[PDB]
Amino acid sequence: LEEMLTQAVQEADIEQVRQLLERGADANFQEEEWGWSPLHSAVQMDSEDLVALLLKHGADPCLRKRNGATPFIIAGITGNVRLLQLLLPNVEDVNECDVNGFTAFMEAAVYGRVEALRFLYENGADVNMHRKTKQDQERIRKGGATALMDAAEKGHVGVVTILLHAMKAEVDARDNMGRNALVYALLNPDDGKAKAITRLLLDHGADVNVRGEGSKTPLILAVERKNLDLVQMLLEQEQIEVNDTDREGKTALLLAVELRLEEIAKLLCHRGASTNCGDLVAIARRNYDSDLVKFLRLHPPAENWKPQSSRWGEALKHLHRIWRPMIGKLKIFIDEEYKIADTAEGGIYLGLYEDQEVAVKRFSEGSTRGQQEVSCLQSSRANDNVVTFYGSESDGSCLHVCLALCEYTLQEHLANHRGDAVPNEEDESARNILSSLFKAIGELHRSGYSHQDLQPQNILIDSKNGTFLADFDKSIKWAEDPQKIKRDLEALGLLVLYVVKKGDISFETLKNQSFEEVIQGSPDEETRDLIHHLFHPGDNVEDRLSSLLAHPFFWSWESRYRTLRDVGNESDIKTRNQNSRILQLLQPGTLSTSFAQWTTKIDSFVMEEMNAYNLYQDTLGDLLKFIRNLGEHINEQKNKKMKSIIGEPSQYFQEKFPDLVMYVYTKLQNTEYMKHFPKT
Amino acid sequence: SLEEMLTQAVQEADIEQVRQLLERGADANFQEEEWGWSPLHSAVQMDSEDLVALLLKHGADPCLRKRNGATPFIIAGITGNVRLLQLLLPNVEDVNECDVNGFTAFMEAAVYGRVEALRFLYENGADVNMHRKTKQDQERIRKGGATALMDAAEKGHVGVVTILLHAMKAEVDARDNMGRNALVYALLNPDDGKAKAITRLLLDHGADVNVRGEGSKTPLILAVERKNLDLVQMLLEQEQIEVNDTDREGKTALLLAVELRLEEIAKLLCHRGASTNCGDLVAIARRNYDSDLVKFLRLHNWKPQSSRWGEALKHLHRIWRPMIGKLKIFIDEEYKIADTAEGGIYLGLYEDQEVAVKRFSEGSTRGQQEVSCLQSSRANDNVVTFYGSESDGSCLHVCLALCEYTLQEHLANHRGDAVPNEEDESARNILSSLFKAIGELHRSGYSHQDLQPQNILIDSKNGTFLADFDKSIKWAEDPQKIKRDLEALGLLVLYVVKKGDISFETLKNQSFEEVIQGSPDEETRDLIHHLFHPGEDRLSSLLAHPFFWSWESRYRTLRDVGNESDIKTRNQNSRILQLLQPSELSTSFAQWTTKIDSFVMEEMNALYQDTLGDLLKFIRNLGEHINEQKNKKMKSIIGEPSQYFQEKFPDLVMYVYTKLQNTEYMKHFPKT
Ligand SMILES: Nc1ncnc2c1ncn2[C@@H]1O[C@H](COP(=O)(O)O[C@@H]2[C@H](O)[C@@H](COP(=O)(O)O[C@@H]3[C@H](O)[C@@H](COP(=O)(O)O)O[C@H]3n3cnc4c(N)ncnc43)O[C@H]2n2cnc3c(N)ncnc32)[C@@H](O)[C@H]1O
Ligand SMILES: Nc1ncnc2c1ncn2[C@@H]1O[C@H](COP(=O)(O)O[C@@H]2[C@H](O)[C@@H](COP(=O)(O)O[C@@H]3[C@H](O)[C@@H](COP(=O)(O)O)O[C@H]3n3cnc4c(N)ncnc43)O[C@H]2n2cnc3c(N)ncnc32)[C@@H](O)[C@H]1O
Ligand SMILES: CCCCOC(=O)c1ccc(O)cc1
Ligand SMILES: CCCCOC(=O)c1ccc(O)cc1
Repeated sequence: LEEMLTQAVQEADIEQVRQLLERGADANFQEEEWGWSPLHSAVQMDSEDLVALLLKHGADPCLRKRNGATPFIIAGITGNVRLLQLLLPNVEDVNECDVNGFTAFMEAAVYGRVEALRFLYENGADVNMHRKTKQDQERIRKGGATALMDAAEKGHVGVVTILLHAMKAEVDARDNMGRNALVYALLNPDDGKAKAITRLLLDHGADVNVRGEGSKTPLILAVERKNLDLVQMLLEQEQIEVNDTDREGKTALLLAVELRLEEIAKLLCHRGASTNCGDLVAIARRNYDSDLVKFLRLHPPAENWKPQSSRWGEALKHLHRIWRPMIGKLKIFIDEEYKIADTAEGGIYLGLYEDQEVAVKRFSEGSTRGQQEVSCLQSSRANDNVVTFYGSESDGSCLHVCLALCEYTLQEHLANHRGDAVPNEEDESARNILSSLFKAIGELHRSGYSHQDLQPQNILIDSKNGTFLADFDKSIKWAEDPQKIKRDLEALGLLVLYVVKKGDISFETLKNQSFEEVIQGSPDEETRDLIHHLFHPGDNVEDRLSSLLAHPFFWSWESRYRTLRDVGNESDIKTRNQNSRILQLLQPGTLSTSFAQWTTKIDSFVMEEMNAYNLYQDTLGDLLKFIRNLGEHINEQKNKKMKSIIGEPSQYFQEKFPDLVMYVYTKLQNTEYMKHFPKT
Repeated sequence: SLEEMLTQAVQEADIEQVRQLLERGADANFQEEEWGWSPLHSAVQMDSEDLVALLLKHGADPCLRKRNGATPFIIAGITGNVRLLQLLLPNVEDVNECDVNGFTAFMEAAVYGRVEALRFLYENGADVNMHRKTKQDQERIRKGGATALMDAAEKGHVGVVTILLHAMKAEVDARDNMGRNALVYALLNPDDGKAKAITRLLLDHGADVNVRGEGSKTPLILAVERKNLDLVQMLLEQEQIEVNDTDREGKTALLLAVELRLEEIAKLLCHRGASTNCGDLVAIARRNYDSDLVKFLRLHNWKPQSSRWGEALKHLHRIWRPMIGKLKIFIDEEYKIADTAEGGIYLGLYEDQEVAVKRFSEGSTRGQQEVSCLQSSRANDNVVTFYGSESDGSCLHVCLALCEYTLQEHLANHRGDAVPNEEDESARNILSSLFKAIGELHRSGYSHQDLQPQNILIDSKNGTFLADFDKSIKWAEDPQKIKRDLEALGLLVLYVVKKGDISFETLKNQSFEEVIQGSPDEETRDLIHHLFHPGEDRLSSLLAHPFFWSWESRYRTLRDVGNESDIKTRNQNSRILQLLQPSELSTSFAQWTTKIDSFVMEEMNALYQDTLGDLLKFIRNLGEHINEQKNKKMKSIIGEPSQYFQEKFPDLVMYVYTKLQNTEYMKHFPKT
């Protein structure tokens, strides 16, 4: 309303800029997003009188914006030379600069403003001055460039010629990296202008063995340019070092052959390039360049690269060996030897991404499934049980998403390890796989995605038994539809049974069972109870996966036995105090379980020495008291024939009483006696 | 050895030696099994009339395929020599035979600009209008499908384009499986002159100019992005071009015309009805310093996930800046998070994701191996996640996961959450994460070389991460420097147990004996001792040290040992009792019976003396009975039993652990 009123200095309606400071407006007010003044914005705009009128009323031409720039320094851009006259007698130093080191003179140069450049020249502008930025852009070797180097790279060949001859400029000045004006010139895409500037620079003495980005020489920048005349112009100078290399060990001539440039290559041999830094007749061969193989005849490397994968090892050693073009950071070969699996689109192949072994999922460049795989992958880099995502690269027609390379599918993994477990033993491996999937899906959901198609083909296991989620091309952002989360939790129900039964029941058999059949298929009570909570997670999913990680399904056998004994040691169970708080949680009001008359179901010998004191009753309390008492003494020397008949006590009590830990868990679940549960 | 010198003789163009070793029996159809090359293949590729004619005479058939499936006939389209093409034509069933990717002889005459071969194949039935038919793993990706014309277009072969459309039936507006016609192919040739000519021929034959391609670009949008005034003019001469069509990003031809600072392209796109409201365009000429374009336009929500850096990133998303590859960054103190030796650390947006950006000089040795180490750590869950690098030619930007706090800040922010002699569970969680992270780094072949609380990061969910790998080394080259990491870790163990109260530089200035005396407990001293005196993947095994045992777990282990039969029956020749009896210095629990509260000991004797065996039996017995009502005034004087026995006998857990460490009685340690 107030100072925003002289938005009118932008409308260039000067009667509204005249009048509305007539009522009072701070011509030096600076909007502080970027610090522009009316007097700044007038010179960028180039107006005789919008400038003169603000000058007319005390607006100072040296106030700086965020960039650090003056109305003088930006007046070097517009190139208007008595806009510079109207504010020349108001400038302390004609070589004032902005925060990045730019003087009025240096910016007449980058914008080709020739009349501006000579007016500032004979009023004391330093043509040779290097740019002085802040120290955080100096400890990375920026700054130090001259006016000459930006007249160079921007192609102002008119502005360049005047600097070397009329203005004394320093041709072989370097910037803080070491580049001279020369390398700036050969980064200009304009072929004509790049040719003219470099001939002007060279004949005044630019060092032609400087280096630039990539450690390339000027000659290597000419070759990668595919430009015949710069290669010959540069070699016309007889101190050129032909066999110099970039950071990657390639000489100019090696690239000359690689990129199928016959005559470019022919002159660098004719001028002393090395015929021995690589296999150069092999490269011209595979480039179908008959005339260049022909001439290269008339005038090896041992190999370490270890793949980390064992299954894919020998296929990836081979792909390291063969020559392939790069698709970005990615080396790939569509061939059946490197094929991992078939997709609806493109399949998945092996790969080398920045020399790391990867799996490559190939999508068509437009495909919706691809864009949906990538976004979800991008929200999951913090999810430790999602396959690591290295990055995408597209060849303009086909998108390659590159992922951490794994060894086996969950289904393959369960097959290869079906025989490692004694029939009569604890399945720790099932708990590990399934707990990783709970976390993986839990984190996926907190990140706002639902997978929508989990099944053992999408679950990956790597060289060290980690399990990973993969294949997110059917995923959805679930915020717009929060009840769709429930399909991930039914699939998890199916997978809990899939893994507990060790792969014996195919996943597709399960996908055709009703919920109630799969529950009956559960082998034990912990498992049936867990699956139930995955099929009925509530209109209240929230984060039901995290709490289930505390289910007794995930308790070891030692932990289960420990909890049963620790409850059994509470004071009121040993004294059989039925009005206690613990006994009223476990057995209030009067059956129907596997441990009613539990005294009946343990063998009569073991029952008799436990009555080395009335006696034990058909109480759940007394059965926990029992477990505690035998727990503390099963190993003592008087009781070796007890120990022999019980077997391992944890297994004994669980298989004789299948529902017991689930019952105790259920009764103590949200009570102080939770403290006896194992740590989660 | 017989067929191997036939091959190098055919590459040596030694035709008298190829004569000799063919009559001596060399299989002229032998194929090397890496790529499927035959002598007759190498003969056509090499362009030699005489090697070819000689092999043909000896049964070498032009139907053998290499790995790609290409025959010497198809390779003869590449060589372009038209008298090798005569000598193998009457030996091929089908002049449009193709390799696995769909390439015919005609089609390779087009990509290699071989006009004389191109018209020889045309007058023997070569199909000019054929699209490329590949295999299903290049087929379900809508790849392929290009014509001879689309290839001659992209390659700028101005001679071959004229003959296909005029002399040879070519179809100007044929599409490939992606939908591109020859037009978009033409406007990818970098040569401005040749791209200009191909475009005028395609246009005059009826090429549809409302194709879209790669990037959802229209031909007009690639004419602007090429910055070719004369190419934009040819396309607009046709009056059904859809000017106000846009690419995948909603950016229009004129929007791009203003952004990339070219006046005359913009002036001619307004005069033909481009939309002056597809963006705010006079602000764009404003920001690009063109006064002549401001003159002419006179005539006409995103949520960050970070909390500390939230409002700074809302601002950086708002403002305009150029991209360095995938990286949006602005160097200003408002976005500075921390300072490095070189370049500092800033916020950034990488493919519109939050990152911290470490800036190095493009040549720097340190920047280079922050990255080398970062790439070997993608599997390491406790190293900061690494997104990728981007260079602007002067300065390498490595972009990493953004975290909330340094360890030192995190210990400050939670310093008051703690009761004074609380069990410090959080110290165990931080430090075990650090053990896992440094353990994983070492297995990957790197040593950090400068661990310090400023390099340890804490994210929105109390996870800890290692960062700053610019002093790191591959440790093969000097395996004795890993010791620098394990000492830093010893220092960090004390630093975290002291809750941040002792500064890291103070610890770096203490000697080893001062750091040991500064440790508050026996578990902590022993752990630091082993980090300073280790033996190759020791970090994983130390995670089983009682330092990482909770207080209940330590009390549990003592009770479980205390319940062993020979400890309760005091059989001194048993195995357990003989491990527990070394020799050793004096401990706080020799004469442990004296050091208890005198009331408590008397009800426990319903013959305790000062063996370690008996004190574990003591632990075991009081463990199982301390909570019965008969012992309520005993329970009041001990308090919590784990704390009592640890505080009366500070060395007990460590002593038992040492005695049982590599024995069967390991079974009583908590599961780690
Ligand atoms: N009247 C106005 N009112 C209100 N707002 C306005 C007004 N006018 C413009 N705006 C808004 O301000 C925003 C930025 O304002 P600004 O132009 O003053 O500052 C730019 C940038 O912020 C600020 C820092 O930009 P950066 O982060 O990219 O940093 C730049 C680069 O990283 C480094 C290059 O040097 P080196 O390492 O190569 O040696 O220095 C900067 N730089 C490069 N060329 C420069 C140049 N000719 N002149 C000045 N600085 C240059 O400098 C301005 N700028 C950037 N490139 C420029 C270039 N080629 N030519 C002229 N100025 C340039 C604009 O976006 C716009 O929204
Ligand atoms: N005399 C010899 N003796 C022994 N070994 C030899 C000999 N000569 C060369 N070698 C070694 O053979 C190895 C593979 O070279 P090759 O020519 O046999 O097989 C190539 C590649 O492997 C194999 C697959 O390569 P690619 O996966 O990159 O797949 C390429 C592309 O993505 C796909 C479809 O392209 P498009 O339809 O989307 O346009 O086909 C390939 N292709 C592209 N241009 C082609 C063209 N003109 N003609 C035929 N195929 C072309 O096909 C050969 N090839 C590729 N590009 C070629 C091209 N422009 N011109 C000619 N042949 C090409 C070489 O590396 C070399 O080591
Ligand atoms: C059975 C071995 C499969 C290897 O496949 C992969 O590594 C892989 C990675 C990510 C995917 O989305 C699919 C497969
Ligand atoms: C206190 C929060 C710091 C956030 O900094 C980072 O995320 C970061 C990441 C990698 C580094 O090397 C430095 C900082």
